[PDB]
Amino acid sequence: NIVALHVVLYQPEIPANTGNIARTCAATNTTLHLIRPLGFSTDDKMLWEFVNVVYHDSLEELFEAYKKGKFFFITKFGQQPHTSFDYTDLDEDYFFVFGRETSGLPKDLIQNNMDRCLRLPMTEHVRSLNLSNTAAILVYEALRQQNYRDLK
Amino acid sequence: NIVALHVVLYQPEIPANTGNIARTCAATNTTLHLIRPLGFSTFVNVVYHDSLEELFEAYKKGKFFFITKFGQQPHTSFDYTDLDEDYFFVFGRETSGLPKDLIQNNMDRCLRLPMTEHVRSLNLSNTAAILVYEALRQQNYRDLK
Ligand SMILES: Nc1ncnc2c1ncn2[C@@H]1O[C@H](CSCC[C@H](N)C(=O)O)[C@@H](O)[C@H]1O
Ligand SMILES: Nc1ncnc2c1ncn2[C@@H]1O[C@H](CSCC[C@H](N)C(=O)O)[C@@H](O)[C@H]1O
Repeated sequence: NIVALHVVLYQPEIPANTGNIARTCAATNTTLHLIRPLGFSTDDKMLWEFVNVVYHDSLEELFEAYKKGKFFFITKFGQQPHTSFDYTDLDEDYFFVFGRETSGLPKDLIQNNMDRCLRLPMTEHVRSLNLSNTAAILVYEALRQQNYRDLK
Repeated sequence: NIVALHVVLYQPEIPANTGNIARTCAATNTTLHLIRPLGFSTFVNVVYHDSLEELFEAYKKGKFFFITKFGQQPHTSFDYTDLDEDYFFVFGRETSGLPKDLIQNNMDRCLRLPMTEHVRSLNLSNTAAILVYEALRQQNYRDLK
């Protein structure tokens, strides 16, 4: 990857989602960060040697380890779509941070960072999209902006 | 008033994939077409068909795109904003893809998601979400919030 992209899963609950996201990360040279506690064990079958997976014990651990990272929070509280920012700077570590399948991201985090919160536009017919689908959309939007460098 | 978008699943195998795709379709006002036989027993506009040929003859005017690793152009290389057109994104089965004859006779409409050499393919539901939201992006998400 020339642009450094990261996907962060806060306390993921369903291993099929994390496995599918790891597949998307391996397909795009994106680093996958898993914030413990997980809803599954790492020997779960539904859940890798070509994907960069990092485990963290807290969001704070991750924020302090990338003091220079550019963080975006994917949440329905966002007031702007995922396509409204540029993800092409070659000197930035970009993070897309996703909440738990049932409960989302910590409310305080969203409230303090509304200007970096991204919403996927949807009808009113559905509460949210599947976590792995949302992550795939975000990653391929950033790759689109880079005209899919180093991919084929 | 709105772009008519359609997602077609050819003989889908895994219910969880079809369920997530139907959720994405309900989220975006996209019509979901399922081509039987399904691998499973059965706000989303879902239409069942007994064959792809039934679908092609029922939309003689439709604009059909086939989503396959054999495509030599990315999904973003076509415009999906014409308000007079029915756009179809057609996806293969999770194990074996689309009928080979279909791909060979339609390579000019065949779309591939760029990936690394590390992975054989993306999850089916993830691929369909990427295609739908690409079309929506091109429209600046008119009708949505
Ligand atoms: N339409 C959307 N806009 C922004 N983020 C979304 C989204 N759909 C799903 N997500 C992401 O997927 C994660 C899990 S879905 C969580 C939704 C849950 N029903 C709730 O009400 O809390 C969310 O935390 C967010 O990161
Ligand atoms: N990287 C990619 N580019 C284009 N289409 C893809 C894709 N990844 C998955 N798909 C779509 O998702 C469907 C299921 S993937 C199934 C293909 C299977 N691995 C095989 O050997 O045939 C495919 O038929 C295709 O429609």
